[PDB]
Amino acid sequence: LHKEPATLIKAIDGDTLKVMYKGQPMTFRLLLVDTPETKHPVEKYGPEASAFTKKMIENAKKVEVEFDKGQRTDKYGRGLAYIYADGKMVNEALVRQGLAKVAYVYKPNNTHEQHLRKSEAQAKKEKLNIWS
Ligand SMILES: Cc1cn([C@H]2C[C@H](OP(=O)(O)O)[C@@H](COP(=O)(O)O)O2)c(=O)[nH]c1=O
Ligand SMILES: [Ca+2]
Repeated sequence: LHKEPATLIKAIDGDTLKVMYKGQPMTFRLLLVDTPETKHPVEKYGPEASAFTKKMIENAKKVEVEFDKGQRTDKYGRGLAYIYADGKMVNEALVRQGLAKVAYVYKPNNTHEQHLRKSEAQAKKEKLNIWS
């Protein structure tokens, strides 16, 4: 896998962003995580997860997207990636805070699954947010 540059257009919620990627606006969805819903007919921690992702990616110097080994988009046309803000993966950061659960684990896009599950296990042991 490799990291590619991208530019934040707008953070939508905890796990969905609008991104300029190779000069075209796209919606991206974070791989392997699910932040609580705030859109579809508002789940506890959804507003917190949205604020965490917004802050983390808006305040970044450099944003990168890293596709996994399989599909690069979902059925809604969204890019599927690990997204990094100054080198720190947002998908892991949310999980480590108990603001996302590991979810939507679709092979072969599971390269960072064990890494994320280890962060989730710590967030659970620490009783953080969703796990409180
Ligand atoms: C994260 C992810 C979500 N999805 C789909 C599964 C879910 O479809 P359905 O909506 O049909 O259930 C939806 C969950 O995304 P959200 O959590 O943004 O709603 O996005 C993928 O197909 N691939 C992925 O890797
Ligand atoms: Ca979600």
